[PDB]
Amino acid sequence: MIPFNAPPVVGTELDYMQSAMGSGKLCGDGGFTRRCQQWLEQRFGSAKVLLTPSCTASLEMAALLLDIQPGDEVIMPSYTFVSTANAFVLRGAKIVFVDVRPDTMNIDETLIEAAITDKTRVIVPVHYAGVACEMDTIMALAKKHNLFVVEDAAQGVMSTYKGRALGTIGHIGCFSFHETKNYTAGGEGGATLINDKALIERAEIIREKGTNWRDIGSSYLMSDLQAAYLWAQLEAADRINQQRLALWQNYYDALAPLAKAGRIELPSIPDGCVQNAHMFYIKLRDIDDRSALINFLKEAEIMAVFHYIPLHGCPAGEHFGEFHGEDRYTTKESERLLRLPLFYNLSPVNQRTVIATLLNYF
Amino acid sequence: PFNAPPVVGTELDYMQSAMGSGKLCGDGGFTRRCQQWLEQRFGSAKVLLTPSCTASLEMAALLLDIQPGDEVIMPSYTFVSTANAFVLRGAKIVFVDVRPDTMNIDETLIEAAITDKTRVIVPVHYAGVACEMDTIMALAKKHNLFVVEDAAQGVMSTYKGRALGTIGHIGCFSFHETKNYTAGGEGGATLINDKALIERAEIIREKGTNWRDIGSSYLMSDLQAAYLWAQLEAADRINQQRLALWQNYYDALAPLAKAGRIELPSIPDGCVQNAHMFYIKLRDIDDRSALINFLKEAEIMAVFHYIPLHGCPAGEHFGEFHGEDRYTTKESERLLRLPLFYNLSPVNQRTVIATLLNYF
Repeated sequence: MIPFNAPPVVGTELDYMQSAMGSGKLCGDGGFTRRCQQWLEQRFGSAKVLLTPSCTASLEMAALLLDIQPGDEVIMPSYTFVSTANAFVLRGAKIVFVDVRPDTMNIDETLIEAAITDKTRVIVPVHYAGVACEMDTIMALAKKHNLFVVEDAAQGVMSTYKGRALGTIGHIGCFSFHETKNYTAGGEGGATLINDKALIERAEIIREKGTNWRDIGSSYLMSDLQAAYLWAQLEAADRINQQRLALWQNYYDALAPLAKAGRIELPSIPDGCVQNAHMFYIKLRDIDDRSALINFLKEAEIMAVFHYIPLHGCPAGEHFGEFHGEDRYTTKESERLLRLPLFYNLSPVNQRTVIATLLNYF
Repeated sequence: PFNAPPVVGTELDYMQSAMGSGKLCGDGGFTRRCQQWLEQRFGSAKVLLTPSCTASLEMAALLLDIQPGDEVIMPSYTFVSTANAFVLRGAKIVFVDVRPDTMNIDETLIEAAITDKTRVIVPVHYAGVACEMDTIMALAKKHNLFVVEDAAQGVMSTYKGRALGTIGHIGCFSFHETKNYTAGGEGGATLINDKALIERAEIIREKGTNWRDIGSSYLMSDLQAAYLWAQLEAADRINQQRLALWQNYYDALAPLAKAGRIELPSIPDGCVQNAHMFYIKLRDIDDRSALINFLKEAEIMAVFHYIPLHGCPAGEHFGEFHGEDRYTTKESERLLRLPLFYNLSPVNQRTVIATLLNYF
């Protein structure tokens, strides 16, 4: 069967992992760890980058870094991963959900200010599908109300917004290194980006409980074995990105006649935003047309899957959070979004099979 | 070298297997296998692997629904994560002095610190040596307290037949390179012995339904699991070899211990260790630092252990020491950990002993 995703295989991961084993150091904060850190810092322009076991932990570290007390309201979309909210709820924060914009499925930068209260301190924007949000409106809103901006660029690796890299535009940035991402770091991984220099000294403390105790913290240490796996794929960062971009536009150029026919809808990439081709989604009227395609693709041995059940609709989202405004584009558009098979090791032969099955359905 | 990460020689073979499967993320193939291995071998109801023991400790505090104000009893002579994991839930830490023979929490000094706010007592198995669990379990049962086992060093070691980590409601394993089983450098394991705590355990490890409830990503990569699975395969071989090297230390350092010059580790009846470390107790902080500096001159790396948390600026802020600090501070400043690991050649072990006896 043709899966929806397969972990990035450069073919050099095995060689770099033997260097970590040969060095005799496999624990966190080792050699290849700091090398991946130096890589991300200079390439993206961030002041400091620390590697975590997961993007979830990075988000948890951020909520711990900004010193969140129970009662603090954090604004975020409900069309995101559960880790985005749970990381802040753990600190006692209440979540204020805001509807998304139907073109990019990102948080509407115009509806944010209405959700701001005296209890609000943090706003965490999610760069869905690698497509950056309107940062030149959000950062101004933060500046206007003295708020912190934590970027959830879990899918925004090798993505930029008007030049600047994602995870860099904001006080804190969070990268993901799961096997379902552009760079897998051995299956599990994450990265905390500390762009604000005034948050660095404490970030080092909470990274290793107390000054590597002085204060609370955790063990946000990713093994050096995983580091070597990541460093191997950062070496082919431009090769991986360009290949995924090639496979991405192949989907777009073949589904464009259907989009211009009004049958389906294609992803929108705003001016100034450069994606990384993390995923390719389409829109199918309702939830019955999407399922009809899902079952159709499954019959052709092709794996397709939707994305993100709205957090505000979940029973735990009704307890720790609240959807401000009108649920206009969040729930509806989520039930029609379908993700197509897209990964680095995807052969062009199989992609033609997927596309042929799509056009066959329509 | 004080410690070198355990190398069986078959780690590479099992990692290629994980890579060939096209799945390296958490809860993968080798993840289940490691969890199945630990459950049968030790007798645990449910074992879940974590990125670290610290994560497991935090997962434990989140599992028992620790609210701000709740008191947690533990020795101050423990790793920072043992206390830091509970403070994250807003708990207050109540430190209890140790017993000088095993450096474990004194089972007789615990009950004097129990209040109405006390909810969890977390014992720490030092050097793989078990705490007096029969007394501790009877304590908790009487005062309705949870027992979270911090067996970060007690893996493969037992207490009166029962493996450490399975004696109490929640246990915690560590898989660091400085431990007996490294799991690719980082790794941990939460042991859910209480069956009534199993259902909520799997939820908080994967946020919800596998949202539904608070939780985190306590998932460890299948790459590390593949590394760990190779280590658990040769569990007996590693254990016995480390136990062999441990006996060589005790046999040679016994005359000094009987002379009164130093003090060797004490192992209570019914307690079987796993030889995580061989500590000698000098006379003071000056005698220890003198040996450390002497061994360093002979290019031999020795090291002490963590400083009592109740003296640290965070411990006096987030916790309180109950009773008189009679042994914790003093014994900590005279304890010295000798070089000990699985790949320690017989040639280099004698060299250390030759340097030790030469100092005395």
